[PDB]
This record gives sequence, structure tokens and C-alpha cells, in this order.
Amino acid sequence: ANRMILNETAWFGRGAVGALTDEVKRRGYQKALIVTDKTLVQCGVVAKVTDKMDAAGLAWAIYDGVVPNPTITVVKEGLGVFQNSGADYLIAIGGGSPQDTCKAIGIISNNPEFADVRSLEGLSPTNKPSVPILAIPTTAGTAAEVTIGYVITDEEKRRKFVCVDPHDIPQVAFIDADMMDGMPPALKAATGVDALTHAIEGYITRGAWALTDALHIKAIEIIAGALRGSVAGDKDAGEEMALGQYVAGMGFSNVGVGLVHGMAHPLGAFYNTPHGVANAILLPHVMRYNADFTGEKYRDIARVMGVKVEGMGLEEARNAAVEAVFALNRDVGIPPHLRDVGVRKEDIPALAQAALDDVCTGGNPREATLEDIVELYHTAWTS
Amino acid sequence: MMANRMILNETAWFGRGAVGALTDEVKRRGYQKALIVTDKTLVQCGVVAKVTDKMDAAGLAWAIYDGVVPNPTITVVKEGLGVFQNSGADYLIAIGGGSPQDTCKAIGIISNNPEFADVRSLEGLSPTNKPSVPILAIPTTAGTAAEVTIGYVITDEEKRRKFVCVDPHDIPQVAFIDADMMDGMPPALKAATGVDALTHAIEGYITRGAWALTDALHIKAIEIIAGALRGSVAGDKDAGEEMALGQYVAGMGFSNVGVGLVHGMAHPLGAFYNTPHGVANAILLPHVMRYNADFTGEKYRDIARVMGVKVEGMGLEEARNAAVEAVFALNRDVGIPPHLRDVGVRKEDIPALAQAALDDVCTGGNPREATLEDIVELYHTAWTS
Ligand SMILES: Nc1ncnc2c1ncn2[C@@H]1O[C@H](COP(=O)(O)OP(=O)(O)OC[C@H]2O[C@@H](O)[C@H](O)[C@@H]2O)[C@@H](O)[C@H]1O
Ligand SMILES: Nc1ncnc2c1ncn2[C@@H]1O[C@H](COP(=O)(O)OP(=O)(O)OC[C@H]2O[C@@H](O)[C@H](O)[C@@H]2O)[C@@H](O)[C@H]1O
Ligand SMILES: [Fe+3]
Ligand SMILES: [Fe+3]
Repeated sequence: ANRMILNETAWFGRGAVGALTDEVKRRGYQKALIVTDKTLVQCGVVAKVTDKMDAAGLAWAIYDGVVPNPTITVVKEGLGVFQNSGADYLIAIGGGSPQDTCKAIGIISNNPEFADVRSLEGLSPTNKPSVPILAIPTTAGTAAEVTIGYVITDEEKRRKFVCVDPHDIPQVAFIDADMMDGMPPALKAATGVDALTHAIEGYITRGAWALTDALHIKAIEIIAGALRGSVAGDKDAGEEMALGQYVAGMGFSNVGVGLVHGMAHPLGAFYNTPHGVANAILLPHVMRYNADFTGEKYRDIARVMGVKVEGMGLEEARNAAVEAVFALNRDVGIPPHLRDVGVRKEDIPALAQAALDDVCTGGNPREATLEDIVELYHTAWTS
Repeated sequence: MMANRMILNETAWFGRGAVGALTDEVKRRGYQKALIVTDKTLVQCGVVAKVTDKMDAAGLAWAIYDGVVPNPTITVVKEGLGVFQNSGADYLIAIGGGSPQDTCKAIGIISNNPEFADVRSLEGLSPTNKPSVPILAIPTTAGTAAEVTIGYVITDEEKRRKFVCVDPHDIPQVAFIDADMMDGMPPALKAATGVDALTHAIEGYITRGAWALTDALHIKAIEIIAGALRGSVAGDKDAGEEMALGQYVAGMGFSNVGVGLVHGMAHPLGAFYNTPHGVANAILLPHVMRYNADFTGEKYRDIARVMGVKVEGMGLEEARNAAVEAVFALNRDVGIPPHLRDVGVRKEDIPALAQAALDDVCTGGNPREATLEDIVELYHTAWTS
């Protein structure tokens, strides 16, 4: 049988954060810890939530120490702030970095034997649900509001480790494109291709089944249709991206992804590369590598990305799906080569070993060898 | 709010053998004793034993309430609540179709919200302060999607009416969608519960509150159901597993946005005659679709397309007629009677049925604003040739 973990409650649309104060009142919670970063406080994004909490008389504390590719240090600092604050629930405001930090804090607070954070890696054997999390994404996006995964950076061991745990699912998600409109175009582009990567890798993952296939192919259609308009600043395209990135998460959380994520994680660990940029550069090369192992699915992908696939042979339709991703990356201004974003050729053997050992790689429809992964990094390195 | 809410199961298991996941879910949640809410047919047919045998093997305690009747009454809710309170159970397992699942939601809500002990005070947006007793839902029809909806429907025998209780607090904690639990449905019950599911998906697709996510879920559910129902009625194993998924996907949508006049007109037939819900919906659906057609934009082109009609280069009027005809054809193909007279409706009751339908909460979702005279005419149209 196939398991689905989803949000029990979710609010969608511009103004959806307007639902938070009534959700808190209905749940009887006494005090939030907001987990966020300094950029989102400075840009006034956090105030969009705290102004409503203030007007409704709801108590909150804040931890704004989250860094991109959140570290064990940030988790431990946020956990201390949470424990000392007296808060009884968490509000995650931000992209994947604050939402993943928030999941680690909520889990460890109720499962204190995992206080080293490292011990959460893999299928975390936690006995107790997380502290309740209300999740408010500000990128479009990682779908962290609806996934059971989170990824933490171990600075000492220079590795990003994946933690998978039904106990971390947020109780409520608020998916509000008003919270996302302030993303710089380059961040809309990178987080949008992260979402496309989730949906493509989820569509072709070893564990795919009928329900996740339906969610993923819908997400690919929405994202491919909206991302150029959203990067260009179109309001409705931003709202479409907010939904598509979430629909991708409903699928991939429950079945897996593949070698794009497996190869992106070590780049985050080694170089602090933005996750979406790493995914965007790798995606078309890993798609080419996987192509023979994907049945008719690249015909579906090419079709919903706007390619006329009718009358193409399968090999041609597979090429067309790969070309459609290269084209989108060019159109939204993501650099095409890993050398452009600070990767070193010398590190590829170490990166490849880390990718081979990453949780995500096992979902890949083609079984990757160490030398296959080394070769893929080199293919993505330069023209 | 401009914003749209979705309530879903936090956890669900899908596929043949999904009930195999129940004992580990119970152990992980630390529950001490189930009350199984079901009916005598499901006990006698061995369906409940598919679950209790696994619970016995895992050493998990249970008691059973098997008093549920189709179109469950205030009496059945009150009796089941007493059995729950007296059993020392700390969670509920709903095994059955909509009747046991709706009874179980009422029991779970009242147990933790005792001020609603009269049951009829739950009608509408139930102002409950406490979540339901945890419910693990195991559908045996395909189906009402009661395992994933926030609605439940109880019969007030005294006032001769079905009333709808809508409450996020009633959502089951886990659903187990296992076509092995559904295979014993008689072909006629597969037909009626299958077209109930189609009605959920079609009404949800065109309901006033429809938006992008529910549209995506509903049109996928219509495709799965229209593709699988004839095969499932014929006894095909894989079609039964497809129906089990399709009926659930319909519920993910309609729970969150609404349905329309088909359900509005079906509830009074249930109240007046104890008409099976799916048969009532099946007979009414094509007539209400025709009534609604001018208020549905391009959506009947989408419905006709996924019901296997060649809609390419059809005008909108032709496509709308084709969607209605596809539903009439499916109803004929799976053996549902075409006329209300055939299933025990009286012409003399149509004025009272129409007022009950006009007042039914479901009717408010209808994309065309129905008048009393429109509903009287729709009952007469569905009555006979
Ligand atoms: N709406 C916004 N407006 C402006 N800046 C924003 C906004 N949202 C986020 N930012 C900024 O963008 C930067 C990247 O934020 P992240 O949370 O790191 O971005 P995201 O791609 O959502 O998350 C990536 C993280 O999630 C994991 O899936 C992945 O492995 C990685 O750790 C930060 O400086 C953050 O403040
Ligand atoms: N797998 C099965 N095998 C055999 N008989 C079955 C099975 N499942 C159900 N039945 C029998 O089918 C009959 C109808 O069961 P219901 O639970 O009433 O049917 P269903 O259509 O699922 O639910 C209808 C109810 O739900 C509400 O949405 C609606 O308003 C109505 O009250 C009962 O006699 C029941 O025992
Ligand atoms: Fe990602
Ligand atoms: Fe129904």
C-alpha cells in the first residue's frame, strides 16, 4: 500500500495569512515562536503576520537567526530560544531554510534524545509529534509547508543530511502569494525551478503511483505555465506559482525525488550554493541520464511545458523534455554551468560520494554509480 | 476570505491490503482500545473480521457497535455514543460506507463536545470547541468519501429530514482506502455508490465555490470514475482499486467547496422514503446537469472529454448535451433505474420534497440559483417518461 501525509488544514490565496489568528484561537494556543530570518524581518514580510497577531492580542516571540542552508548551530540556537520562550507552538515564516529549521526545533523539543540534530538523519525514529507548526512560505518554493522532509547542514562534517518523519508535518499551511511577491526575480527563478525539479523528479521516482503522478504532472503544467510571468512580476502568475509549488510537495514528500536533489545537497554543504540554482543547473543533465528509465513520462512533461510532442518518436520527445528545461533555465536567467556558481572540479569526486550516499539518490529511476555521478557533475561543470 | 481552505486527512493509506497498515498506526499513536462502528451486514459478510483478525494478531483491544442502519438516525447516533462511553475505548474505527462513517463522526464529536447530546444541535457549522475522538476510517463502498470529508448527514426521524453537520473537528486522523474491503459490494451497490462518487465530482466541479485546486481534483476523479465504474460493476479487480482512489479524490475536492442541487434533491428522498443516496443522486444527476448547463462555462466540455466523448471541434451546446448524454448512458450501462417512480417516489409528495430540497444546505452551492418551481419541475422531469 502507498501512504500519503498531507496538511490536515491549509489556506490558499492572496490574504491567506488573514486566517492565522482565527486558527490559533480555535486551537487554544497561548504563545508562538516565529522562526524566520533577518531579511524577512527587514523587508516587512514578518510584520504582515505579527501586525495581525498584535491586533488579535496573540502573544509571539521571534527567532530570526536562520541562515540559508540552515546548520546544526542554527537549529540548536533556535531550539534554545524556543525552550526559553515558553511558546507552545511554532510559526515558520520564510522559505525552506526557516521552515526546515522550524521542523527540526519542533521535533527535538518533543523528542529530546535527538538534541545533537545529527541523529535525526534518515527515517527519524521519533516517538512524539513535533510541537505544532503553522507554516507560511515566502518562496515558490520548496513546499516545506506540506513535506515530511527537512535538510540540515552539518558544518563540521561538511554535509547536508535529509530527515524524513511524518511527525514533522505542519498542522496548518498558509500559502499566500502576498508573502512571496517581494522575492527578487532571481529568487523567484531559482525557487520556481526547485519546484519544477520536485515535480519532474517526483513524476519519475521509483515509488511513483497513480495519485502522485496526477499531482506531479499538474504541478509541472502550472509551474511551466506561470514561472516566466512570475519572474517578470505578473501578480496572477505569482499566485499560480504559489499553488503549483505546493501541489508538487503533495506528491514528492510521499514518494521521493532522485539524483538532482542527491547531487544538489553536497553543493549546498561544500559551497552554500542556493538549492534551487544547484537543482536548475543539474536538472536537464540528470533528465538526459535518466531518460531511458522513464517510460512515456517525458512525452507528458514536454507536452505540459508547451512542446508539440505529437508525431515525435520517444527518443525525440525525451530530447524535447530536456530541451524545454534548458530553455526555461535560459529564459529565467539561471547560469547554465556549475563553474559559474563557485563549484571546483577538484571537489567533484568528494561531491559524487556525498551524492551517492544522499537519502534522495535512492529514488532515482536509473541506479547511479559513483562514476556516473562524477561524470554528471563534469557534464554540468562547463560547455 | 478571498482565500480558500482545504481540510484533508493528515494520514491516508491506499491500495489493496492498506488495512494491513492499521495495527502499526494504532501502536505508533499509543491508543489502548477501539470501538468499531459498523453494521450487521459487514459483520455477517466477514468484512469487519478482515480488520479484527489483524487486531487480534497484534494484541490490540476492540469492542463493536453494529447498530448502524442506512441513512443513520438520531437514535443510532445516541445508541452508538452510549456503547462508545460504556466500552472504555479511546478511539474509533469506522468500517463501512457513509452510514457507519457518518454515525462514527457524530459519536466522536459528541463524546468530546457533550453539549451536543441531542444530535440535532450539530446541524450547520457545528460550534464545537474540541476535536472528535480520533477516528480511523475504513470505507467499504466506493463511495461517499466520508473518510476525507468534514460533512456528515443524520436523519431526524421526528422531523422527517436529513440534516448536514459540517465541522473540521470531525476529520478522521487516518483513512485506509483498501479495495479488498469493497469487493463484496453487490454490483448494484458498486453502481449506486460509484455514481454517488461521480455526482460528488461533477457537482464539486461546477459548484459556486470551485477554484483551481478543487477543479484539478474533481476533473481527475471524473476521469478515474467514468473510466473504471463499468469494469468495477462487472467485477474487475483493477477497476475496483481505481474506483477506490477516484471516489476518495472526489472527496478531497467537494468536502472543501460544496456540491449542488443533485444532493439537495437527493436528501429529501432519503428522509421521505429511505431511498439509497446513490440511486437518488444517479436518477437526478443528468436532469440537474441539463438544468445547470448554461451556468457551467466550458466545464461540460471537460466532463464529456474525460467520459470518453470525442469533443474535438464540438460547439459548446453540443459538448454540454454530450456530457448529459454520457451520464444517462453510464446510468443505463450500470443498471440504475431511470425514473423516480421506479424507486418508490409519490407524485403527491413533490411539493413537500421540493421545499425540503430548496432548504437543503447543499442546494446553496448550485451554480444556477434554484427556485421552488424549478425544483418541482426537476422532480416531475425525473418522475417518469
Ligand atoms: N519573499 C521574500 N522576499 C525576499 N527575500 C526572501 C523572500 N523569501 C526568502 N527570501 C530570502 O531568500 C534567501 C533564501 O531563502 P531560503 O529559505 O534559503 O530559500 P529556499 O530556496 O526557499 O529554501 C532553500 C532551503 O530549503 C531546502 O529545501 C533546501 O535544501 C535549502 O536548505 C534568504 O536570504 C531569504 O531571506
Ligand atoms: N463492502 C460491502 N459489502 C456488502 N454490503 C455492503 C458493503 N458496504 C456496505 N454494504 C451495505 O450496503 C448498504 C448501504 O450502506 P451505506 O453505508 O448506507 O451506503 P453508502 O452509499 O456508502 O452511504 C450512504 C450514506 O452516506 C451519506 O453520504 C448518505 O447521505 C447516506 O446516509 C448497507 O446495507 C451496508 O451494509
Ligand atoms: Fe528541493
Ligand atoms: Fe453523496
